[PDB]
Amino acid sequence: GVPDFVLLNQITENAFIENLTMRHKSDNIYTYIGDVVISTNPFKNLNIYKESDIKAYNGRYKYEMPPHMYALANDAYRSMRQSQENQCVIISGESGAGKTEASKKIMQFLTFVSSNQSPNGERISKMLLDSNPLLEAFGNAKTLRNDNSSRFGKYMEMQFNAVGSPIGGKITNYLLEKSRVVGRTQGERSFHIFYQMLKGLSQSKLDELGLTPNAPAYEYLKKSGCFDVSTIDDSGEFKIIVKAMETLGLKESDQNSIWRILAAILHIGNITFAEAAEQTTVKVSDTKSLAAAASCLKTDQQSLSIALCYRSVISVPMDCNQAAYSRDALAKALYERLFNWLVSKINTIINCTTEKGPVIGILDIYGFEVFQNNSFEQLNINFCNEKLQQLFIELTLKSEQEEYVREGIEWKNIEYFNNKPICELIEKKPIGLISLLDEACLIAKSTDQTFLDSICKQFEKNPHLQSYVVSKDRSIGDTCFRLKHYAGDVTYDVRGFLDKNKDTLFGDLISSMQSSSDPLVQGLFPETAGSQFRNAMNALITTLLACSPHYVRCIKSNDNKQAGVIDEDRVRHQVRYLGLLENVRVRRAGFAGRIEYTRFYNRYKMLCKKKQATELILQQHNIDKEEIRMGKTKVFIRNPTTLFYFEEKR
Ligand SMILES: Nc1ncnc2c1ncn2[C@@H]1O[C@H](COP(=O)(O)OP(=O)(O)O)[C@@H](O)[C@H]1O
Ligand code: VO4
Ligand SMILES: [Mg+2]
Repeated sequence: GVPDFVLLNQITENAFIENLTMRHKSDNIYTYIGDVVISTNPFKNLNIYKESDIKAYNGRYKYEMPPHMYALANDAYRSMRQSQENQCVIISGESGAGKTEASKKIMQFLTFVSSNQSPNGERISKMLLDSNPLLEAFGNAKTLRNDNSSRFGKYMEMQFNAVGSPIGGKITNYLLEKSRVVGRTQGERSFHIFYQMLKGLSQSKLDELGLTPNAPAYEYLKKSGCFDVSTIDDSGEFKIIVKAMETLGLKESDQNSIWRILAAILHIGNITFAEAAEQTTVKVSDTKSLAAAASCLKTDQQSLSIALCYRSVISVPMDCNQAAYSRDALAKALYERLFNWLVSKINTIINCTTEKGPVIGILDIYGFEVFQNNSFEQLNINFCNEKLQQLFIELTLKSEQEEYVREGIEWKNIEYFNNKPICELIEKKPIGLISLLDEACLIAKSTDQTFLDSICKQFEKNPHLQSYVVSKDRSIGDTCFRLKHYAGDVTYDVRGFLDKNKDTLFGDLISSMQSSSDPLVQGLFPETAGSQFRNAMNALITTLLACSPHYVRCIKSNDNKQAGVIDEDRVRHQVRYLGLLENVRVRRAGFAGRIEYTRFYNRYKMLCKKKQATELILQQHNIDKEEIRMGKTKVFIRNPTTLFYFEEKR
């Protein structure tokens, strides 16, 4: 087809899709838009990620070779080495577009050209890489959109020294979908590790844990009714994780310490409750499970039981519902903590505190998703994709253009459709979705329903937000509300939004765990999830705006994981809401590089005959000014080549 869309004959959305479909059908996943990498999920292995390929793109310039993920990594690395500044790769795409795999191809590259033979160098490399399979086991799950699906945001920072060697790395994780442990969409599956452990551990360790090799045997796992995935090999996979556990310094001592907690969560899920017609209170039925759970958690079986059936020196009995609620709340707290622990545990072996040096961050977040029923989790994941989208725009389209005028470079303002910072605004500060939901949590009387009314009244005079009430549209359920995201409309069900945002665990349950003798358990137990995630995101965004950007934009080829197939409409939608066309457009009318003035002077003199300098150097080198415009403080050079010229002459 045609690499880099700026070279499209006729710059039109249709042309764009035609070119993209053409490439994809012939296994040409990658295409450029000038430094930006556009990739289309192949849904099958393409033998193009071999070390030889790594060697092929290493050092080379973007034009010397076919568009490839590596060219981006190579630029990021070289730039870091050169300017000695921090780089960051922001990868975007819906769920299943292929962000997780791309972020790994990027590391593979860096963690290789970066080392050499240096066994020490490639040693830590081995560690940074093994961290992926490890976290993937506890943070990924098979949703309906993706068999792998990352259920947590991740920002991986590659640490190098001035010389350019891998010295370490630190991982930053974002709000995990812990609710997936106790309940999920039928057809879907819980976190991998659970299934893999059940088919990986020896019948010995299994019995010591009170477990039976069979997912159906457990409540939490049985619910969604799905225990296998043609795509995944649980048994064989578990062996990999365990290797990784050791490569990261988690001997069979730690491994077992972890296994217990997972086994405990599994047992907790089988605890049933009965009407304790004795006073009336509620009591545990499937006692043996309650025994096994307390057995693994290494705590007093009784204290536990009492924590599940009463509140708090005064103990108020609770119904079969509040009991089941607390049961699930406990399981969720355990996993969330265990996961957060696991990352810091890794960060301990990987994060270099000694040396200080340049860093290359890689962003891998949960992509935009829409299901039959969307709840609190989806709102956050999507909100997070909204922010990321807002960032691309602020950089890639708004920023670049806004300069062209500010410098005074005759510019035909190319209007990038939706600016979308309005979908953020509708959910961050005073009088915003999560801010209302937050403040509504304070009023001990309000309920999910009363909250919906706030939103519906406070807004709906504001686009992006609809409801059956105001916009008399039956599509919106009676307990739901429509949100017009940048990537399409989504309908959230307010049910459970309060207790989800409250995110509370009663002291009785906490104390019942602290009372554990297992060093790990008690280790796990030594401001609304919403407002908190809101901070994490704003923090993340300010840090990404402190590095040199490199963009990768993944496009989901189709919703059936079909290799070599394009979903015309579906892909056309993405291409549109992403603003890729308004990119090729800008890239055209615009100029390749806009090198500042004083930076040209104190750099390109030798070529020159002995902002005044700027001009002189060009005139004495002949270059159609229809290729360069003089700015108030920066110079502009339309095409790449007419810039390679000067630089290839040094
Ligand atoms: N480059 C690729 N080569 C082979 N399979 C791929 C590639 N990119 C994505 N996939 C397939 O798509 C699935 C989903 O990709 P993934 O990276 O997990 O998406 P995301 O991170 O955006 O949810 C993968 O686990 C894999 O089966
Ligand atoms: O399914 V993915 O976009 O990792 O979330
Ligand atoms: Mg993923």
